[PDB]
Amino acid sequence: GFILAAMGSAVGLGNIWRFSYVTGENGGAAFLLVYLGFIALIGIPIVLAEFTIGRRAQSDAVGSFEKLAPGKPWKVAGLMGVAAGFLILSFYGVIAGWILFYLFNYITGQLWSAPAEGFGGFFEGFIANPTLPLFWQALFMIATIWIVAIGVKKGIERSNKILMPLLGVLLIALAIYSLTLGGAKEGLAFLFSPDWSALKDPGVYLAAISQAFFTLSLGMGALITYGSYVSKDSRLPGAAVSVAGLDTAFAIIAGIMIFPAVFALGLSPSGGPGLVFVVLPDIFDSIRLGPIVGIAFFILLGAAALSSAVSLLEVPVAYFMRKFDWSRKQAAITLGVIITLLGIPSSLSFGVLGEVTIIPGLNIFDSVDFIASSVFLPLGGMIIALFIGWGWKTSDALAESDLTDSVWGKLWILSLRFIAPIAILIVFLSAFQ
Ligand SMILES: CCCCCCC/C=C\CCCCCC(=O)OC[C@@H](O)CO
Ligand SMILES: CCCCCCC/C=C\CCCCCC(=O)OC[C@@H](O)CO
Ligand SMILES: CCCCCCC/C=C\CCCCCC(=O)OC[C@H](O)CO
Ligand SMILES: N[C@@H](Cc1c[nH]c2ccccc12)C(=O)O
Ligand code: NA
Ligand code: NA
Repeated sequence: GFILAAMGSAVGLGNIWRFSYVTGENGGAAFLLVYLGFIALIGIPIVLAEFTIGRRAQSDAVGSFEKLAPGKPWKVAGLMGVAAGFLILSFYGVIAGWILFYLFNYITGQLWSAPAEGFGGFFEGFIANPTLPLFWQALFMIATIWIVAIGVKKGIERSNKILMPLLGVLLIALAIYSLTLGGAKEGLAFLFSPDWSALKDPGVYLAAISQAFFTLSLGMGALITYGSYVSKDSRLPGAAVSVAGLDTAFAIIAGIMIFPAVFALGLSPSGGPGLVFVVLPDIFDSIRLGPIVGIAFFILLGAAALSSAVSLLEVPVAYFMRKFDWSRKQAAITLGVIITLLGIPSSLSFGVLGEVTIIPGLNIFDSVDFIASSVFLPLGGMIIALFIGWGWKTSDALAESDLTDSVWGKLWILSLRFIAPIAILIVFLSAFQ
């Protein structure tokens, strides 16, 4: 039921866009290994943790901590999630803006054939433009603010009820097609033959733990909100697995679509954020009716991004209504404008503001992404796990998580109580050296 809504949030640009350029510049299979290891040992338990919290509390993220734990400082994760909601959405609307621009050019037929400067140069010229991405960012943000304020979200999960299975099938089709382009052995080995020297590098673990929290909509309390509006019929840990498995499925299939085509096109896997925006247009170009494939793919991906951005904007909006007694439309608009303003310099980091560094060695886009995804999400996720692991009580924890008198229940508690917090902790200390 409402578990589909959680998948609507989980599956988005993190599965196709982010997963690609993070996996690419981090070795590939070695990264993927750690990534898959984190979803299992850290991801799924914490996803189940957020479901458990919301379902008992029957409230929003930050409100859940106060109801379950009045006055206790456990709510610092919820507050940290609010800040992450601002940061992540700020640049998320920028990448989603890129999708709408690419959608437009397939509608006008400008991307049907390769431009004079090539698809790479086309994307370069677009993001180097100071004001052209800003329009499409605003256009996407306005649509997000619109849906959140009006509260019309059944336009959204009737969408991910049809459009998301369509996205999955399309990706499966494109993944198979990409393997025929002549870079299959190079692509699969990159993705599934681990380089053990990369496991020497602590930064790989931090990138994997970041992608894990990002792709699962985890660490900021977005899933806590979904869990509150889940009836008690529903076995939560099956939901947590199904959510994690489906999202993992979307990402891995996307990798099989991208990287074989990357080596086929003779591109670098460490290309950057615009990797997919260079590969896909040429794949579609190799297809005779590829413009139609292109139009369909960016309509579907845009839908997935929209349903994820609504999920993102909801976290600060729901908070500001609980704390400052704002109306839904007021909160959505005000925060919407602020977040969009916050996204402008981030979008300019691909152009005239490329020289600016905030985090040492990282531009504005990478800095915001770092602070939100590599710091806030796993730190907040740690606190959430610690909350159930130590702050809760096993009897209540297992009761809500539908894992009473089970071996999985003890295994789940063990994850949240030690294995997950220590793993995130170890990654932190090793990375910050
Ligand atoms: C809703 C029904 C199923 C979905 C659509 C069915 C098509 C799925 C996969 C088709 C992939 C075709 C790949 C093979 C191919 O055409 O190779 C051509 C070759 O010349 C290109 O290098
Ligand atoms: C009922 C249909 C719904 C619309 C869904 C979107 C359509 C997806 C793909 C359109 C047709 C693709 C055909 C493949 C193709 O043109 O390959 C030919 C070329 O590569 C070889 O000569
Ligand atoms: C109907 C969408 C409204 C978007 C405009 C909101 C203004 C605030 C921030 C976005 C700034 C971008 C507007 C300028 C613009 O149209 O650029 C177009 C391209 O540069 C065309 O070459
Ligand atoms: N999971 C989504 C992005 C997302 C939506 N809500 C979130 C909350 C927290 C972290 C990430 C998200 C994606 O992969 O595209
Ligand atoms: Na995802
Ligand atoms: Na989505």
